[PDB]
Amino acid sequence: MNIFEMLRIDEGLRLKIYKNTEGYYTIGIGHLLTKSPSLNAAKSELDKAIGRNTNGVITKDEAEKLFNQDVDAAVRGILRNAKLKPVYDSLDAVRRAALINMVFQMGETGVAGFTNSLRMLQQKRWDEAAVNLAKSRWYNQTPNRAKRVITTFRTGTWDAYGSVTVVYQNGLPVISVRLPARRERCQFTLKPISDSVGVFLRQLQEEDRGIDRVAIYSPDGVRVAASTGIDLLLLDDFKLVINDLTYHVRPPK
Repeated sequence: MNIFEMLRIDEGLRLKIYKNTEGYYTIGIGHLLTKSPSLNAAKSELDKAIGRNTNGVITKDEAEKLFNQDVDAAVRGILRNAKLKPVYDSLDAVRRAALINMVFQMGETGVAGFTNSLRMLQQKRWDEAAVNLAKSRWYNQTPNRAKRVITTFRTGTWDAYGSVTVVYQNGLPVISVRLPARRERCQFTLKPISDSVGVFLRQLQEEDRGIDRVAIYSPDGVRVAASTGIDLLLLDDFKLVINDLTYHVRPPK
């Protein structure tokens, strides 16, 4: 787990233009296009960012490239900023990623407005920061995200985020999932030919009382049919949604 997997979870993946929860036009993995309320302003901005005529639509490659630029921008924004850099340099990798997340969501300047929180973080005072961050326009606008980001600063662990990975062992695919607020990782061995998506999903549910929703989607956000055999599933990437969160899974081969 790292900054890129973390932001994938927080931000999801969309190949069409959409309104985020603040209601601004966005695409890709959390790429804000404009704060303008015009959809043409937004299509216009997209075309500039990609360097072609998209008609509001991009490819998975274009999303990852853009995402990669935005993260880079966010790190370079921290290093150029005089309030942010000291804090960033004091922090371990996991807490650094929490900060970059914040910068990525609300810019260099919004984040430097958090003078007390930042001081507390520099001073190693993890709960006092957490409590303080928890009282902010940020937390109010996007509380679920903010809680996750705050838990990362509080703890210095990846506990608020989850996981999904796919590995072969004996020629069988093995899927491991660590859920948010869970110490234990859990794994699932499937039979490629005879097992299907729905079988795997029912097992996922069976494993934890805390799961109220599970689904698989293509990267395009189209639901994969439950009856689809696991061998077909693993020919490409897919999105596994578990409660609120989405995990972009990238099987080998």
